[PDB]
Amino acid sequence: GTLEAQTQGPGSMATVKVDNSNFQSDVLQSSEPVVVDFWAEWCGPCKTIAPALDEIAAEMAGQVKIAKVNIDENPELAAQFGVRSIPTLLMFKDGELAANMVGAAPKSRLADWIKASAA
Repeated sequence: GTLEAQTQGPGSMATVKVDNSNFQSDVLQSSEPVVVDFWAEWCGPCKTIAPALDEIAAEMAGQVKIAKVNIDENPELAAQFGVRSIPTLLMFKDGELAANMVGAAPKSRLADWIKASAA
């Protein structure tokens, strides 16, 4: 036979990449609140917040998970969750859609929104 990779491969070890294979297990069934960042390679504003989201994910380890959904790869998932422009972040808590925000923002504002949304 053959061995299994232990990670999702090169890419952020702070955030989790989500598609249809793990949206239920890693987002909807998560014990911690989960922020889902809907992004695409062509979204310049999304790129300007991606490092802040990695930092928040590392700092909030065990408290709030940060997931990444590429909308070009998961367009129906994005559409079903009402994502009609990016950047968009959604927070899920206990399988419920708790909050959203649109547009880029500095780390401080992202973190404030996460904390308020998870309250």
